[PDB]
Amino acid sequence: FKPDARFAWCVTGSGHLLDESIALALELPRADLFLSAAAEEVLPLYGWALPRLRKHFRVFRDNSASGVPVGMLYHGMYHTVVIAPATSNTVAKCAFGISDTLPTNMYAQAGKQCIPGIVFACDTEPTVVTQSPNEWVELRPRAIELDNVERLSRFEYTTLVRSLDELKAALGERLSTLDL
Amino acid sequence: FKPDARFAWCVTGSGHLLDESIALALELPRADLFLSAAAEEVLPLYGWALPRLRKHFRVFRDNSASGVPVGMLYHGMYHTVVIAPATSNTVAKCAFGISDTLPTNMYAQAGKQCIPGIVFACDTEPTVVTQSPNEWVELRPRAIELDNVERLSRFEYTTLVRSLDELKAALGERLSTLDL
Amino acid sequence: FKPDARFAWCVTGSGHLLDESIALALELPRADLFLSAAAEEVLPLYGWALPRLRKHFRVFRDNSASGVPVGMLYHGMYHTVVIAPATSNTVAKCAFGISDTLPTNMYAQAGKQCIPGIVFACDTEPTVVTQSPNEWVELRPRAIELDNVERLSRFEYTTLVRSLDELKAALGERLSTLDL
Amino acid sequence: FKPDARFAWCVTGSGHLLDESIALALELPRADLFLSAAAEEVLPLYGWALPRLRKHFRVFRDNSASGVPVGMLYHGMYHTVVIAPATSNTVAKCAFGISDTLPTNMYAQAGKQCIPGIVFACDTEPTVVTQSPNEWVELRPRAIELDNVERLSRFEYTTLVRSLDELKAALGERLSTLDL
Amino acid sequence: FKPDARFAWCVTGSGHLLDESIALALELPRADLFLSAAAEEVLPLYGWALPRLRKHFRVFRDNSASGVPVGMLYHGMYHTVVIAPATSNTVAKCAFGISDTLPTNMYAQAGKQCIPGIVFACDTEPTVVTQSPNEWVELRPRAIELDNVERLSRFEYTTLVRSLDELKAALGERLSTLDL
Amino acid sequence: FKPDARFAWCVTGSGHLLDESIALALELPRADLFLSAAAEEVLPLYGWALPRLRKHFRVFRDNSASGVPVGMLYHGMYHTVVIAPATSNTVAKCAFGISDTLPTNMYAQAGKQCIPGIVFACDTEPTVVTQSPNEWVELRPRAIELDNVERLSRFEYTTLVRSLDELKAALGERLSTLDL
Ligand SMILES: Cc1cc2nc3c(=O)[nH]c(=O)nc-3n(C[C@H](O)[C@H](O)[C@H](O)COP(=O)(O)O)c2cc1C
Ligand SMILES: Cc1cc2nc3c(=O)[nH]c(=O)nc-3n(C[C@H](O)[C@H](O)[C@H](O)COP(=O)(O)O)c2cc1C
Ligand SMILES: Cc1cc2nc3c(=O)[nH]c(=O)nc-3n(C[C@H](O)[C@H](O)[C@H](O)COP(=O)(O)O)c2cc1C
Ligand SMILES: Cc1cc2nc3c(=O)[nH]c(=O)nc-3n(C[C@H](O)[C@H](O)[C@H](O)COP(=O)(O)O)c2cc1C
Ligand SMILES: Cc1cc2nc3c(=O)[nH]c(=O)nc-3n(C[C@H](O)[C@H](O)[C@H](O)COP(=O)(O)O)c2cc1C
Ligand SMILES: Cc1cc2nc3c(=O)[nH]c(=O)nc-3n(C[C@H](O)[C@H](O)[C@H](O)COP(=O)(O)O)c2cc1C
Ligand SMILES: Cc1cc2nc3c(=O)[nH]c(=O)nc-3n(C[C@H](O)[C@H](O)[C@H](O)COP(=O)(O)O)c2cc1C
Ligand SMILES: Cc1cc2nc3c(=O)[nH]c(=O)nc-3n(C[C@H](O)[C@H](O)[C@H](O)COP(=O)(O)O)c2cc1C
Ligand SMILES: Cc1cc2nc3c(=O)[nH]c(=O)nc-3n(C[C@H](O)[C@H](O)[C@H](O)COP(=O)(O)O)c2cc1C
Ligand SMILES: Cc1cc2nc3c(=O)[nH]c(=O)nc-3n(C[C@H](O)[C@H](O)[C@H](O)COP(=O)(O)O)c2cc1C
Ligand SMILES: Cc1cc2nc3c(=O)[nH]c(=O)nc-3n(C[C@H](O)[C@H](O)[C@H](O)COP(=O)(O)O)c2cc1C
Ligand SMILES: Cc1cc2nc3c(=O)[nH]c(=O)nc-3n(C[C@H](O)[C@H](O)[C@H](O)COP(=O)(O)O)c2cc1C
Repeated sequence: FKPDARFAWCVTGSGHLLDESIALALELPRADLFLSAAAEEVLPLYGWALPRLRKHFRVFRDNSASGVPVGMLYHGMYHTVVIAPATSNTVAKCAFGISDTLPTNMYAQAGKQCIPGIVFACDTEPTVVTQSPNEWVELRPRAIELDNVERLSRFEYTTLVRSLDELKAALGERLSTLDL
Repeated sequence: FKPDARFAWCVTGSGHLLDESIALALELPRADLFLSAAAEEVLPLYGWALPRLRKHFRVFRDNSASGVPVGMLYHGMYHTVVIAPATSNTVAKCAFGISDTLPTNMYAQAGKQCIPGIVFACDTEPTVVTQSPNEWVELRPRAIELDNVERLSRFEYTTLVRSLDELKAALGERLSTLDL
Repeated sequence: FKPDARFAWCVTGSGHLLDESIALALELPRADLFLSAAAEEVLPLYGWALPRLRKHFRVFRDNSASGVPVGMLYHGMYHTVVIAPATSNTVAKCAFGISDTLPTNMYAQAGKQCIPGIVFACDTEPTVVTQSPNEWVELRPRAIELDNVERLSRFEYTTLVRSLDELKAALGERLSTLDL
Repeated sequence: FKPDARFAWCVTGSGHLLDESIALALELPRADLFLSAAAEEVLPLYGWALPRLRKHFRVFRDNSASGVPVGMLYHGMYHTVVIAPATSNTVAKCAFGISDTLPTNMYAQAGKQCIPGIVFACDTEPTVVTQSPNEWVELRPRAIELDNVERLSRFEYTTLVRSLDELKAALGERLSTLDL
Repeated sequence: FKPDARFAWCVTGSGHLLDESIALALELPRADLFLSAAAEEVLPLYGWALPRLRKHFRVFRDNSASGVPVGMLYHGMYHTVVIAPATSNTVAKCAFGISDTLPTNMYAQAGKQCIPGIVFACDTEPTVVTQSPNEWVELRPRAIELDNVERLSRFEYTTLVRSLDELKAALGERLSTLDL
Repeated sequence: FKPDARFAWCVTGSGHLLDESIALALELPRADLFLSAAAEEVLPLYGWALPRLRKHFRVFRDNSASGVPVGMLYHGMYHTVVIAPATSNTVAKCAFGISDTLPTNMYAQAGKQCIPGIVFACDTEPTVVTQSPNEWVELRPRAIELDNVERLSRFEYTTLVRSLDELKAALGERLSTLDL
């Protein structure tokens, strides 16, 4: 990798722990953001519109079908790919080798080049989504979500994490490895 | 249970997600706190000294060897027992039927009376503990921690949860069941 | 054993059949009582405060972390160890080789010296606890209680009994063996 | 670890080979002692009262329920945890992930942080305890003691040793690794 | 069942826990007694002669070969059949479908009509029978007694209980079911 | 055996725990020493030259190819054979039925006559041998040593012990059996 290589932090269209995920990315020494089309829609709804993101990050939008920004991986510009948060959709696509979004292309190309990937899968446990003070909706991962997490966790050069704490740990191990 | 039955929320000597756990307890309609001896030492270190807790809760300290406050379970005063956060130590004791602290006695007696228990086990995944801005310690659960979580998760009338989100979901299901 | 060796009768913090257990101990030719910390709290609630016990027995309280009174086993002063009643907690500790109370230390040290132990396990069957004339609570042993009884029943030099009648029988066999 | 990191040598309430264990600790370049409550009672009976220990060691007593001194592990102050001698009780607690004493908390926290532990289990073989010149008591480990030693010996980052000689060897290997 | 349906409490010729069994029957809201021929002989020997029983109960003697009083089951007069205490003899007869006494006919006819039966089997554990202050006889259940208890415990609409405590629990569950 | 029968204590050319082994032999009521050729060379190096040994013991040197002193076993002069310490070499020879030294002949002939043998095998665990204050050598038993210990431990009339404590226990049991 180049001496000043960076984290490639991909964001998908997940509202789940989105703010906390960006908060962690903010703590990293050098990271650029790579968005899916859905992320670009979802991020403004949770406090992270593009103009705010660009105060802190270089931000690459998903505006090509071929995933043109992934070409930077060939130039040693990114030492690690992160997907956080990862929608169930993106976990499914990664697990089956589908790459038709910027984050799934970044992940697949990283793997082909033996670049470490860290994937924060957010559908491993039940959760609660509230609308009013005394009304809420419980979400429960389905068999397919759980199976896809298991599938992806077995991938080469991939650390699948299931919580913010574990994401922090994976990032910390990567930083230690890179002597950063 | 009595018409005005409450949550029995037990706290153990865990700094891990302690503040967020108390925050959830604060949201419940009626809950009393039951501390281990270690909790009484640890809680003040993280912003929850007894005088602050007592502004919001009835608080029972672990000051008897026999677990005298557990007698209230026999009077239909508590419809649910929670342990959150639960130290690895308390998960181990619960898993093997040891009850020599107020929280482990509350849990065991609940089970014998078929009162639902919800246990927030905090040692299921790696995590990071920081001391200085650029120095930190990674913790990793051992086989025994993982095995004990598996053991306890199989207990009658017990919902073992592994995250704050899942704890919220379990609490929400309980509230729905009780029509609260 | 010394010519005038005695029964070492350990009491734990169990209200269950406590009065009947002490009644049986009273019938034995020479027995001393060894209490857990919880027993010292529970016994007065059921008619057996320390001053009443001391009219009939030498009574050893659990007031050392190391279980100092157990040293008397090394001097041939006790030919038999009894635990009656035994809490689920003490059955669990005995079953896993934990000895951090006077009764569990007495039991473990007895075993290491091949001194017969008799353990009255009180959580083998459902029971009823009453509060008012027409209101009561049913207790039901959990899998862990049943499993721990099975575990402990297999121990060397150990007779696990599940009723007062069977405790009487075990005591009677011991008396016959000792020609008392 | 810090440049001047030390051995964390835990002592439990075992009279067995206690004097020889302290003798070995005395030979180590830098070691602090961490006592259980039972150790504090037992040590004076065998020639090692606290004032004598403190001529040679920093000594931490077990005077908190939460195991406050273990916090020093997070600061890289101890490169190794030793438990020697280890009572059957402490071996049992370690084997099942119970940590409610200073030594068992030191051991568990070491493991979670991948700090090497060395445990001198003293109940692996029959032994003789004498009272008078021509009278003595044979002790024999029970199945549960032997099983617990086997269990603990399989733990991550743990070297279970069964003799003083093997403890010396383990310490020597650790010193060689640390280039001390 | 009729609105004022009763317990049909059968007594067999067992001296074992007979007084305590009648004591429990006395606590039930509405119960009639149904005796075997042997019960009629044994009951007076233990404090419960027919005239004393009839101060508290309607009492049906076993004075017909066909078990004429069992006809009352067809009229919805009894919501539950109890046998307590049950001799080994009556447990054996029930287990093999033999009905040639009033209690065994009550039990079999209850089963055919899907009326719940509760059977207190008294030969599951060793016990002691005393004659003089320092002389006694130990009884031990044989394989056939243990096997027959296992057999009967599997019967439809049957709760086999092995202690007074468990009998109380079964009765309590029945009362709760019947909203009594 | 003769009324004044003795222990036949064999010594091999082991420096390991040699001084402590002789110390135990000194405590026995009546024991004679039987040396291998290697023992006669090694003993003076560790404080036990023949003239010192002969102040306390009758000492038989290995100065015949046929093991002439073993003839005393035929005359009921020795009730027990001990080998302590036993070199790996002597454990190997005993395990395979080789008897071409005084100790291995004493052991084999004892076995053929059903005379109890106690063998202190010293190669069951790693150990440390020091030369200078800060330099030492670790020894580790090989598979063949461990296998041979297992083999010999299965021999008729043989108690294989792996520590000084266990040797003391075996000797104590023998003394108790012989009412000495
Ligand atoms: C269309 C939509 C889909 C969502 N899907 C998920 C999901 O798959 N998993 C999840 O944990 N939360 C999901 N959420 C919840 C958001 O991530 C987040 O919690 C936020 O509070 C949304 O609030 P709201 O759905 O009530 O409008 C979803 C929200 C929306 C609007
Ligand atoms: C406000 C909002 C919040 C959402 N949150 C989630 C979520 O937390 N997890 C999830 O799997 N999908 C969530 N979705 C649905 C995804 O955006 C949707 O599946 C999309 O196709 C994901 O595409 P992507 O994986 O390429 O980013 C959300 C949708 C909306 C509109
Ligand atoms: C003695 C001690 C034990 C701890 N044990 C754990 C643990 O088992 N699991 C965990 O997630 N955090 C553990 N922590 C971390 C605290 O829960 C919490 O994260 C806090 O930040 C402690 O900061 P500090 O250890 O650096 O002093 C422990 C902290 C201390 C002092
Ligand atoms: C400041 C501090 C923080 C701690 N945090 C944790 C923790 O997050 N998880 C854990 O298993 N133990 C933690 N410990 C250790 C426990 O307090 C210790 O094991 C204690 O025996 C637990 O007892 P309890 O389960 O009855 O509450 C901590 C200790 C201290 C002093
Ligand atoms: C805190 C507490 C725990 C008890 N635990 C048990 C138990 O595990 N098993 C049991 O048979 N009885 C148990 N009991 C019941 C007492 O042993 C005894 O039956 C007595 O009647 C207690 O009355 P009470 O609980 O209504 O106050 C418990 C009672 C209390 C107060
Ligand atoms: C009034 C009272 C009665 C209790 N009765 C029982 C009981 O019958 N059985 C039981 O397992 N625990 C019972 N407990 C709970 C035990 O006292 C508790 O588990 C304690 O930790 C036991 O410690 P020990 O085994 O060392 O004596 C009771 C507690 C109280 C306050
Ligand atoms: C209460 C007590 C418990 C003991 N437990 C053990 C033990 O579990 N294992 C052991 O090898 N020695 C044990 N010992 C023996 C001491 O560790 C030590 O050998 C010392 O000589 C004790 O002498 P004494 O028991 O005759 O008073 C115990 C001694 C006492 C007093
Ligand atoms: C004088 C004395 C010596 C003891 N020696 C031993 C011993 O050698 N081994 C052992 O397992 N227990 C021994 N015990 C019993 C332990 O001290 C007891 O089990 C205690 O609960 C251990 O607690 P700990 O493991 O936290 O230190 C001894 C007790 C006394 C009073
Ligand atoms: C003929 C006879 C048979 C008995 N059978 C039993 C029995 O099978 N099981 C039992 O627990 N007790 C049995 N007992 C004991 C009585 O139920 C009861 O305990 C009473 O104390 C009888 O005293 P006794 O036999 O010494 O005369 C029997 C007693 C007698 C006389
Ligand atoms: C005084 C006395 C007490 C008895 N106690 C018992 C007993 O406790 N258990 C038992 O199985 N048989 C006992 N028997 C024997 C039974 O009465 C005998 O087996 C009889 O045939 C039982 O008939 P039944 O089951 O129809 O009532 C006792 C007999 C007598 C005379
Ligand atoms: C030739 C020789 C062989 C030895 N073999 C062993 C052995 O097989 N096992 C052992 O525990 N010690 C062995 N030792 C060590 C001695 O038994 C003893 O520990 C003593 O301290 C020897 O010191 P030194 O070897 O440094 O000269 C041996 C020593 C020597 C000189
Ligand atoms: C000073 C010295 C110490 C020795 N210590 C040991 C020892 O501790 N264990 C061992 O297996 N061999 C040891 N040996 C090697 C044995 O003496 C050697 O294998 C010899 O052949 C043993 O013969 P033996 O079994 O008939 O006595 C030592 C040798 C020397 C010179």
